[PDB]
Amino acid sequence: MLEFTKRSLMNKYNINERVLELYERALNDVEKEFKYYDEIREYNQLKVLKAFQEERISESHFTNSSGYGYNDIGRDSLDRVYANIFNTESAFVRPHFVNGTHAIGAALFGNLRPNDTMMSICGMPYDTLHDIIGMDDSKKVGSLREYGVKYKMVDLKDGKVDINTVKEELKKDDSIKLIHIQRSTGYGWRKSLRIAEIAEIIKSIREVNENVIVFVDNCYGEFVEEKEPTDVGADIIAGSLIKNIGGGIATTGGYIAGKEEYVTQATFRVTVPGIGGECGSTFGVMRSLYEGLFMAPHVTIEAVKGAVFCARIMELAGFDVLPKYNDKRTDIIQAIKFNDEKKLIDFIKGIQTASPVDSFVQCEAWDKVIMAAGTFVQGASIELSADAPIREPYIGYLQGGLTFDHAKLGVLIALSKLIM
Amino acid sequence: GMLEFTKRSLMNKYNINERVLELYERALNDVEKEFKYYDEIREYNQLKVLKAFQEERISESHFTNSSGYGYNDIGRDSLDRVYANIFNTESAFVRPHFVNGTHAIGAALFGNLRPNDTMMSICGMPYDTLHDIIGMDDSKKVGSLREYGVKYKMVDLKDGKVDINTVKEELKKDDSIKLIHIQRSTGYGWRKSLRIAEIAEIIKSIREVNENVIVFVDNCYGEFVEEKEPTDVGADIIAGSLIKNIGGGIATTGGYIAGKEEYVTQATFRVTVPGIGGECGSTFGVMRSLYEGLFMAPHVTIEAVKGAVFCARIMELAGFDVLPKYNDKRTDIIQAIKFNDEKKLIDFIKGIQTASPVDSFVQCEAWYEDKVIMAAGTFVQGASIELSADAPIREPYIGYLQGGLTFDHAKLGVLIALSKLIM
Amino acid sequence: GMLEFTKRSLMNKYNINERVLELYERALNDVEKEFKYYDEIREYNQLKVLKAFQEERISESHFTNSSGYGYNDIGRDSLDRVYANIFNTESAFVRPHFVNGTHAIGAALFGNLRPNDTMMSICGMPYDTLHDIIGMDDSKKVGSLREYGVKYKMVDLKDGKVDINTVKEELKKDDSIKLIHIQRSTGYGWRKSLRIAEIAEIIKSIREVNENVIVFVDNCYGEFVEEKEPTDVGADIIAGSLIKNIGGGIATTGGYIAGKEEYVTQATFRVTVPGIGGECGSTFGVMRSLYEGLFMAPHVTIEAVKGAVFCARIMELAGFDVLPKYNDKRTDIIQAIKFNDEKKLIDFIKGIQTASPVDSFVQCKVIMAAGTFVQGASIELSADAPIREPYIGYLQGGLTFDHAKLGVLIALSKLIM
Amino acid sequence: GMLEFTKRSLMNKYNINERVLELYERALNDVEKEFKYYDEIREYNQLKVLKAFQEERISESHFTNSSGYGYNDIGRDSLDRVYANIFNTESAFVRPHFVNGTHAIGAALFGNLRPNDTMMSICGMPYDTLHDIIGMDDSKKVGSLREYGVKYKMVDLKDGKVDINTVKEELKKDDSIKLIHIQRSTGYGWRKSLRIAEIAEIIKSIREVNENVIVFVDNCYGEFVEEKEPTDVGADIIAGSLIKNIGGGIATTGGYIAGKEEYVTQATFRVTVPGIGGECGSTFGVMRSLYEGLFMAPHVTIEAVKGAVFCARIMELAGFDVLPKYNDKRTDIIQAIKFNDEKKLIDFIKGIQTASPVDSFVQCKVIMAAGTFVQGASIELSADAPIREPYIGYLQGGLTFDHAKLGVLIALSKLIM
Ligand code: NA
Ligand code: NA
Ligand code: NA
Ligand code: NA
Repeated sequence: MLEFTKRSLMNKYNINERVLELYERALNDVEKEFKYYDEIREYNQLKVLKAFQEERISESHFTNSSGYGYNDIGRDSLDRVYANIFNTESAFVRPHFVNGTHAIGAALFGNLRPNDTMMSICGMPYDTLHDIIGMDDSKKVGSLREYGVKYKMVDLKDGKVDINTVKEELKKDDSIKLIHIQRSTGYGWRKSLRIAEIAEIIKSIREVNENVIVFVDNCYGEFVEEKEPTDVGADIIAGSLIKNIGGGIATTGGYIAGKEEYVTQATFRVTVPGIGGECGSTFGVMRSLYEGLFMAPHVTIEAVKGAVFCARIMELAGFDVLPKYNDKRTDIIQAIKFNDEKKLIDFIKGIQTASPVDSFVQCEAWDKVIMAAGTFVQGASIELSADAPIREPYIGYLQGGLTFDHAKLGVLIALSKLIM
Repeated sequence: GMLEFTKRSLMNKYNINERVLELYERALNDVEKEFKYYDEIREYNQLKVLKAFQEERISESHFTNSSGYGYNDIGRDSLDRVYANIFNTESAFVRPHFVNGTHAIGAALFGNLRPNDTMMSICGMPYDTLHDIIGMDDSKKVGSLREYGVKYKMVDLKDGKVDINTVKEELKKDDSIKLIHIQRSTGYGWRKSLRIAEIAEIIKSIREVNENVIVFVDNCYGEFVEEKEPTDVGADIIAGSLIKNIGGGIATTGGYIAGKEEYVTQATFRVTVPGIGGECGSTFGVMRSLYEGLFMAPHVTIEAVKGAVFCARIMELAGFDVLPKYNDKRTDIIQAIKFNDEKKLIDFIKGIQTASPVDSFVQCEAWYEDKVIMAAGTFVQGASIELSADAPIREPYIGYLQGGLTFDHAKLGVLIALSKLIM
Repeated sequence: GMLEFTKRSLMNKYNINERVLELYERALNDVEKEFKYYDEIREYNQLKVLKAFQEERISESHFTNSSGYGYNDIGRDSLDRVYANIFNTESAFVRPHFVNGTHAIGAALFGNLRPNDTMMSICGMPYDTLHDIIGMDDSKKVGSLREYGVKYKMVDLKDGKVDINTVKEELKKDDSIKLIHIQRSTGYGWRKSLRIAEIAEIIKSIREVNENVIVFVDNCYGEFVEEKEPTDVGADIIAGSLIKNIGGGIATTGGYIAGKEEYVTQATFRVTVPGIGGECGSTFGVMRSLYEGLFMAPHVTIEAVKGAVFCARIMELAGFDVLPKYNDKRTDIIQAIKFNDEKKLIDFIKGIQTASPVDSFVQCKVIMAAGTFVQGASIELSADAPIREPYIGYLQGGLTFDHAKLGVLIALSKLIM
Repeated sequence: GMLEFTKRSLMNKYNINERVLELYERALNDVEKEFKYYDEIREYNQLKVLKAFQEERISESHFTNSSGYGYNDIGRDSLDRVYANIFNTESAFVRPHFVNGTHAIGAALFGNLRPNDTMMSICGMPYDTLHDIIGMDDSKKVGSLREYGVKYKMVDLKDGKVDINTVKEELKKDDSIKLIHIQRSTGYGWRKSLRIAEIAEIIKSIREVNENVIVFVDNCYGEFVEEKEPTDVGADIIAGSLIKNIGGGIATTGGYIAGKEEYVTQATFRVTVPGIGGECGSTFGVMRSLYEGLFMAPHVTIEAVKGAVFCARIMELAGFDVLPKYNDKRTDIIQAIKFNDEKKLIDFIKGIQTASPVDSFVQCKVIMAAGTFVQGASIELSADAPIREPYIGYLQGGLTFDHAKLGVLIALSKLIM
């Protein structure tokens, strides 16, 4: 570390000698893990490079479509590039999705009908999916439930997917048509599901039912591993372009990838029956989406490095963390158990102060939920960010970092508010 | 008093002949009183829009450039308030995210219907693009209303008019009818589009038996053609395309839904998802163009109306049955011409393409049980407030002309097209 | 005529009074023949623009989204060819990179002048924004023509007209005179703008003595107001702003230079740099709006002209001196009104701001109304005035005649009852 | 620890061979300490950018969408401030209006020169693109400095170094010398680019003789490669391109000028016009991308530096002469390789094209690989070479080190096995 970097961190940010010694130890400790992620990153960069070349991407795919957007070659080729990367029959990538929940919800709705049953098998889903499902019948929101779609949820057993109950439900209920698997844990204290764990779960599903649609919410997992859920038997997946796969450059949108049958059904929900993905001009965003995809394998691993570094420094400082720095990652999220409300809030506020945009904004608990979100793209979580519900045992979630230098610095700034 | 240089260019470059120029002079004189009538309406509508801008205090800060989630895009949210004011509705939902007007119409229907509910169309067969929304072919799996348990009834016209007595009989008999669908603009037929005063009476009749059924009007092509909109005469919810009238020729994509807050809000959950609705959705930097387009819409709409009315008269002077007639007061921007001959139809449509500023050199081909042909040489792909024309190829070979960013363009296009049929 | 609900809304919202509404009905009737005349010109110009589009085979592929160097931006390069066709010139250079019209004008001048050359303005004192380009304050270091050794001469008007005999005497005497500057639109004065036929005669006189001197015309506010442009009557080079007439109210920034290839090319080296010229310059995805703007320009321009003409008549009927009169055939979109009272001027201009769709609530030495979609776009309804005797105000623009008309009624109602 | 499937894919898709893979493992190990060194600089620069953003209080409101004149575009004005903070200068002028880096350099030059002034280049012959700006071909009329009466002196290098004693002698004898031109990055030559410490000494020597002469540094390709910039060691004004380092691979066009307010302001009058300068100029909605690109610039620049250093070592290990050597600390992102053979040169450059994500299939006197997202952006993996003895090729860029690395492997496999 240059003398001038250290002087500046101490004077400008009040980073103290205690935190700097933790920093030196943590950075040395994560070196072998980091070399492991570099190998994945290189494979993934090549994977993406190959897809671009096989689709013959050129300046002409950087379209500026208008109106109906009939024959937007840029738009249609990107879908082909995503299908190739995910090893799927089809893909549907659009700026029109307002967030990742929109993509997930469209995949769900598109592939469900009255009297079908949807079954989540990783316990309670992410809060934003509750209205899509219809978990509150005092509200009229056009949920699955309101359209006659039944819902089953399998709690985790011994902290793992209760695969024996999943199989028994499949044997006993012919109306189950789609199983929902969530790759990234939300607000809990449980490790996100690795690709090999998804692979086994699907292997067990197929022993019982070869037809049920297996859907995986892939948000935050893209390019973290050398494979995606589609490589291990997922029929359809969805995610958000302002997380990993947009490389920090995409300004909005989402994707759905998988079997043509299922992707196509989702598209009729995203637009309307009879139109699907055949119309939809793209506002001039195609170059950003392409460049973002190309930079995604790299930026994803900057973020993963940030998470692994955070896990180790916080563990050394005395905090319980999940996952541990040497637990191989499947997503970019890092959880830290503060066990103290003030420590939680001080930490999150620290991340905001480490942010390039709105660094001066004082984070307020809006159970209330506090967030650091000083990013170029509003809501992008590939950029350094953090959030947490305010409740015992005061776990915070950190994710993102356009560069590891930024993530690292953020953590140093934040930890410096908690220990000296 | 066409300038000598204009006449020379038209005759030399476009092979417009003296017979056509004589029809032009007569037609222009014949439609002058009609044009003055539309100017009165335009003035009113221009003022209605200006007041809506000023009441919402539109400023430069509404010309947003939102990203990501688009949480608190003040431009977007204020445009919704401006449209709600113009249409005299509780709410509105205007977004570039709609891929076409069919999407906006579909979202309004899906959002406000549930399994075991019945939707009822009362103006006969809907526009072709709605057939999959409804679910008219049970051999296709397209996620239609029918596939979601929504029943469908359709009331044929009787003696060319909405059969208001059968509509009432259906409402008395069928408790499950939750939404009535009115299409303002006729599609491919030989029937005048429904005027606002006609819609008013239809609704007044519905309200004699049932004050709760949702009255939905597909308002495509009708915005600013009259001094009132369907929402001013009892419509609960309306939908349209921003690349037709209301975009002023400047909007590059999108749609709108307007009406009662309850029904607009339900539509938003179909457009995005339950729980989000219109709370998320950045707008790609399009807001300035949508506002400016709205401001210019009353004007541009009436340029297209004038083109339709002038077309009606001149083709009639040439011997053709047209609909509506030049002096039938309009409710939309569409003009139909019965060519009664396949070649004449095709030649006319190709001539429209050749009169266009974009893709003028493209040779239109007959590209449903019948082939369709289209002239679509426009700055915005598929925009029909720009001069365009289309037709299914079937007897008696009716063609449909609409649009014109300026009346001069529309007029020139008709002369060019007509000079391919008569000499 | 005006619908009852329009009348009521105007009265209730803007306190438009009966006197003003009676003047409206008279003025509108009075200007109808003039309006028919402008419609003939509009029709011709619309056709000539359409023909230029068709001749360049404009297609959706011209709606470019170029990046970096912008090598081979076909939309860019075709628009230049479409303008050159419209203006009947060898070349044109149309770019969003010009920050305003003064930038385009400046580039045309700098590009075609060298040290020891003399520029001569022949319509008296140029618009204030050109003063630094010329270099009229020797206490400022601004990179002016004077700082680069370019001499300047300015011929005053004589009896209100261009002093053509002095122009010719100067040309006979001073062989360093390389460029003559003509300003089509009058600025802040009380003098009618120069019509195309007046420009034709001036250039014919110049050409009696000298066929080599560059004749440059600042064409701002003039585009599509007549059926000809200065390039049709002997101008070697012209320049203007895309946020005035020729952008059709759609263009968001930029400018143009049109004329002989030799002079347009020299201009381009000043806009970028020697050896690059117009060969580089990506265009930010603005191409579709520039093409559409151009297509709608003949129409929008005439809406603004009607607004001026209607304004001239109603204000004359209300008792004010106006220039030009409603029946003086126009060459630009500007209308001047001599208020002879500071408070009447200010109230008028504040009225125009309250009639505006954007920033209608914003409060407003030089006073300005500028509540527009595009910042500083003067094809949109706007007005301005320096605060000095005899308190002349300048109105210009109107995306639609209805908007311009409504604004004049709102503003006039603040002055008379 | 290259994964087995990475290896198989490289061999099977690109015919990468075992010899090249063996050299890869060696070279990667050999450059590790150099890489750790660049990570220290990257961390420092990352922090210095972050501080600049925070000191200017960058917010979502800086992500402007200005129109027309662009008066008070706060995103635009704040970015100038951020740049000025980063470069430790009084002022900066950052605009998408620059068509390339040459435009920015040319404007800084023209803006600060007047007739009878002399410009002196002190690093030998400038980059070819500057020749018309200076005016080196008296048979062309291109608006060059020469055509505006600006004299030119050029001091040849002596024994490969800046001839500082000649520079001082010139300054002592020629009072008309107003600006000194230093080029940081070597062009198409075989000489190491000038390090910041070398620039510091040059300026220190200049200041022993003349405290007033303007010292201009063309900074292209050098941003964020060292922990200081030329403005930190005495430069009065610098210029560069936003589609090179400082755009972070995200900027789609534009350039920057930074330095003393006096000199930057004079440059702005050349970029637009006298009296306007940088006060007008809307920015087409590009602001977010320029801010994010700047934030990512320290990182992306070092990825490109790593690519160059890795290239240097692997190519050295393969038997080629390279400049600089892998262990010569860098000042820019360029790597030169002397092929001593026309075909090897061409084959190498064709390889780089085949490794590109955009236009990878496009076929390619000066040969170039340029399969990039932003047209002409040299921060992305690219290569070029004039075809002349001794067949030196120039490699630069890489949005990620993995990309640069894979490109060198693909290209090198075409030459050895
Ligand atoms: Na694949
Ligand atoms: Na209202
Ligand atoms: Na011409
Ligand atoms: Na500083």
